[PDB]
Amino acid sequence: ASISGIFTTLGAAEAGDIVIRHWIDEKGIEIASERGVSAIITQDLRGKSSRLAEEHGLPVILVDRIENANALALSWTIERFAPSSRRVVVTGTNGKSTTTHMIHHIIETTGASSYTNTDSRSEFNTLIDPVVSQQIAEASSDGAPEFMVIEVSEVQGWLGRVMRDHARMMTAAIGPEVVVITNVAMDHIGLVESVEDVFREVAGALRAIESGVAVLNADDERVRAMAHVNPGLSVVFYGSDSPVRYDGEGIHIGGDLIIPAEELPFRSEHFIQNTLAAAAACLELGFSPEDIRMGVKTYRPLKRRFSVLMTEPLVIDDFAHNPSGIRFTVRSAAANLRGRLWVVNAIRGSRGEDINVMNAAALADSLRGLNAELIVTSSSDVVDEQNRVLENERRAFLGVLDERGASYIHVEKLRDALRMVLDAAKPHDTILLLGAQGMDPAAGIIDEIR
Repeated sequence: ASISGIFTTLGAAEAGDIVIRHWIDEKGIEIASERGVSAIITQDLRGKSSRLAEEHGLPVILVDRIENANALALSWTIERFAPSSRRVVVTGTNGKSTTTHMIHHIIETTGASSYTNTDSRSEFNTLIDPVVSQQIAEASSDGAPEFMVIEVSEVQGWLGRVMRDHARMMTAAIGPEVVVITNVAMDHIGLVESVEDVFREVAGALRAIESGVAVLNADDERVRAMAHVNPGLSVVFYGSDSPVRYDGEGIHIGGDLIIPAEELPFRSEHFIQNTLAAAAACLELGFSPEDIRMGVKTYRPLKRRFSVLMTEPLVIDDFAHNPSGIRFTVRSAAANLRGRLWVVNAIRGSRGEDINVMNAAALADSLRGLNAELIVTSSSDVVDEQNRVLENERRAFLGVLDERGASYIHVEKLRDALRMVLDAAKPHDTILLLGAQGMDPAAGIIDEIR
């Protein structure tokens, strides 16, 4: 067998490797020939790199769309390195990383081998980079893994130009036996404008395979509607009334109650819903409810997923960046509320006015009827230029809170906002920190303040 001549990114390339890259320039061609790459697959040769590659004797394949090249690179890598592995694809709007990470964990707890592309900062779930197929080759080097758990981004776009049927394309390249759908929610405005745009893209992952099991969410009206998308698939449900379900007693696998409420390591809506999805898929992979019970109790969450940073006052760090996420996180925070709720939310810099208006609206609704104070931050002191809050975005966000009459204060710096909330709060109060990149460095600042 051979473990060389594999598809890699330019940075990870070695002699004989095939670099796949959205675009390449004259400097890229130089680095490539220095490393001895066999060939380069790109969508764009910049300037005079086409003639420089000819001089270096480096073959270059120009493709109409790099996502198609990466999808083919992915199928060939799987057939070449792990064709017998059982694969699971996880897609939806929210909770893909948690569901995928929990399935990977339940399988690894069992003693079985598994590959996963997930991490807290899940950036390698796209067909713009050959990173997943590069990682699959690296994992299969000293033997192929029995299982693969792969998170597939429902919506993707390069140059803001949407890659139609990206989920279908990526799923078909993997060819999983199980496909897990989490939810259909609004996010990535520009790529999608309507909830039907999201529904069509998420449902495409089911059209990607002729046969297998579809693990669908009974608590989402749109995800439940996906049962009649691919009749060749056997459908399994999770959530309410379904075999895998949650209530006061706890998590019920089948007629029995496998995990009682107190045994649960975490209790948030996000954790619980994503755990039922992971459990449902694991039953289809032929795992016992005891293997699942053991996995769940041994589980360690991803960074900023309802992460408890402090006790008295309770400080929770959640990465809610969209409306349904924000609504869910606030409900989970309000559940064990003993005093005032202090919400520090970071405006999504350089993400357009539409997401910021939708989030501002969701924040206002979730907070009405609560003993709560809202501190909105620009985090200008801790963000890079790719996440800078623009004037029009700040005014759009604060406009919604003004129109609605939500009690708020805008604080430009994240460090000023975190100092402000820690002084104002009392031990029985709960501080909920929300956001994406703008709220990422809050855990680190809290350490410097305490």
